[PDB]
Amino acid sequence: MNTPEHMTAVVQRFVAALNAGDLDGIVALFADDATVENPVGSEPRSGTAAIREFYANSLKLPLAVELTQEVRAVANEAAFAFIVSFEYQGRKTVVAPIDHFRFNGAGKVVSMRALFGEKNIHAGA
Amino acid sequence: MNTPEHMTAVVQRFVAALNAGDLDGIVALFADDATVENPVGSEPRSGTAAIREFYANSLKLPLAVELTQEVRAVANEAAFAFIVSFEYQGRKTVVAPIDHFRFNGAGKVVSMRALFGEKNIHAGA
Ligand SMILES: C[C@]12CCC(=O)C[C@@H]1CC[C@@H]1[C@@H]2CC[C@]2(C)C(=O)CC[C@@H]12
Ligand SMILES: C[C@]12CCC(=O)C[C@@H]1CC[C@@H]1[C@@H]2CC[C@]2(C)C(=O)CC[C@@H]12
Repeated sequence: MNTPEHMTAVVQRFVAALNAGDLDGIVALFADDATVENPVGSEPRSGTAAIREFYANSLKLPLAVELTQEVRAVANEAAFAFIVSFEYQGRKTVVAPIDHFRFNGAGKVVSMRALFGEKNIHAGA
Repeated sequence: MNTPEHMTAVVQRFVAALNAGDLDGIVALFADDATVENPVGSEPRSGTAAIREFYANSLKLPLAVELTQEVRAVANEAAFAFIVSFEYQGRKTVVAPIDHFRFNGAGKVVSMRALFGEKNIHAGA
């Protein structure tokens, strides 16, 4: 039974896993046949193997992930605003996406879509 | 093609029209066969008539709407975080949803979903 409380807690665990670089933890929130579309408009990754690979590469560089507003959750779906910060070669970048999660009856994430464009990628600091 | 500037402009136009109670201004942004699902999980409403009725009913109370973060836009889709404030049943209320728009080739919104739950509805008694 997908309660808003459960979906919201999952978003929190997702953000926490990214910050800790806990790959297994992240993957554990997704269903076996879950799909990840990053960014929106690209071919979705499908399956545990593909999802694990995506997050492995996405975590090569240490990330500071933070929820910037309250989580929106209703009818087996949740959306959240946040930022992802990292640095390379003394250059700071802050990406500000809006993620959309769809959950199944078992409470696992069956679909994730990260919506953000170049204007949401802020270089400099 | 849907440029990030166009999708962002439409979102801004949407928020402005709501603030001004400009019913025609709002409906003009939608395709004649567009769908509105507000809130997410409810029965989708489609077609100009249904969409106009939804907004007319919504506008029966003065609405104070404002974007709270940068608009996210990429691949014919946009998502934004905002607040809708109004006084109802003797209580100042602030609703904080995250909306998602899908655009067609003519730059019209063909699908919109407003994701917000009871925990995103803040009534001040
Ligand atoms: C691709 C991007 C955003 C673009 C970029 O420069 C790299 C960064 C890596 C981490 C990604 C993020 C998009 C949102 C993702 C997909 C999450 O929600 C968790 C990992 C996040
Ligand atoms: C239904 C609700 C939220 C709940 C309520 O009591 C009234 C208010 C009316 C305006 C609606 C808003 C939900 C989000 C909507 C649908 C928008 O994105 C523009 C009009 C907005």
